[PDB]
Amino acid sequence: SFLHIGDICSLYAEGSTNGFISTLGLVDDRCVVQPEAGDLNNPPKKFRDCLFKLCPMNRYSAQKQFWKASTTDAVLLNKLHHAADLEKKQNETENRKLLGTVIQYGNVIQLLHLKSNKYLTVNKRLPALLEKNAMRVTLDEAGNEGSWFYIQPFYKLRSIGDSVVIGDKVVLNPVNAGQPLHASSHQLVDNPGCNEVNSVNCNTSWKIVLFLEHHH
Repeated sequence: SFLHIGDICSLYAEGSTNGFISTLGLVDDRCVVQPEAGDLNNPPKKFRDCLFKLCPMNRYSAQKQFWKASTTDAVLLNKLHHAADLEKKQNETENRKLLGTVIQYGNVIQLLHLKSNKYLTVNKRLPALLEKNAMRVTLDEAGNEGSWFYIQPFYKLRSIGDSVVIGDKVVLNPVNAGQPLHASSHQLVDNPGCNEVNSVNCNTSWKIVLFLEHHH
């Protein structure tokens, strides 16, 4: 039972705080873990909100150049706009070819939160809202380089190059945005009950729990 691009899973954190990554609405871009909401044997009531789709690494170079422009030249801006469209089209095409391919440890993936249709994203230039020395994690619709994560093995049963097995505990390590995804114990003031997910050197493990195979 291996994990594939296109599979839909939930991510269960095991750390100082245990729980599935979830969100706080369609507008609020904060990611959290609610320990009391549920666990592996007793999953939370709103599980629709804990679902992520495993996606390939999107190209963002042309998009970034365009977003960046800024610029006064309309001719240039149109060339960049076109290039960004060709890039988005290439992601669409290539990502379709990758559907159903097995994910190997060391691969770069993106995590699409299905309910909000946004990617889990690390912001290398922003501190987390609560945990001081950590970097901020947010939900971003288009995503960016901060949405790129290496999926690495938490334990040595499997190594880089091996297929990721369902139920495996992994490290979600940003490619260049910062440190591993962390399930902190920093409780949100406004909410219960919810603890901040951020990016910082940590020992959190993330268990990949399969919900639906890609072909569905």
